[PDB]
Amino acid sequence: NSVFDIFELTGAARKGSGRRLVKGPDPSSPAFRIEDANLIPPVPDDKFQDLVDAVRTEKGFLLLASLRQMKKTRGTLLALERKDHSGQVFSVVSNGKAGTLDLSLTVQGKQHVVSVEEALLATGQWKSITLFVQEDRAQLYIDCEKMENAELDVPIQSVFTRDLASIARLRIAKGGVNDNFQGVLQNVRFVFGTTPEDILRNKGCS
Repeated sequence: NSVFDIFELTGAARKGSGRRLVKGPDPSSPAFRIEDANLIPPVPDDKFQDLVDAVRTEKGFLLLASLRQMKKTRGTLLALERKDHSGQVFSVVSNGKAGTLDLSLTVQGKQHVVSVEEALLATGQWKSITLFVQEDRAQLYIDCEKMENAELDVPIQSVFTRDLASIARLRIAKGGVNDNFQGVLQNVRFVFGTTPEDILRNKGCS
């Protein structure tokens, strides 16, 4: 219940499906070059419910991800899309045009969007992020340094409702505009019962 690797949960490593297996900074884990995010299978409802339960309990989460994004592009890292295809209830977008990490939350009929500034992740090079969300607070760590904070207009658990798995599904690298992720992703994971400090220390940071 501590680690939820999204690519592993979707089964995005099966042979022939919306992505291409490549190498990443982590020599022991598979990396995925996005070819067509639309074709990447959604996280099964049962596994997504486990995630929802974890977020509910911790009143937030710790999201880790390594990315090599195309310059000047808006790329959705992940999103909670409504099963009825009317939109997304939540999304994390690496906005290479604004040089920000955008967090969108739709708490019924209302789309609130907040940008985490000074976060240019869209550089043809590999970057690692640690996003810590607790209540209505967001703290972003890029690599072993840089902390940029932002506050949401509503608490994170307000999105992660009890039976969210019944109306939405978790998609990786897929957007609502034409914000599909362009580039390579690796180790996109939700981690619980741990802190960012605790985790910056376990990657060699200081």
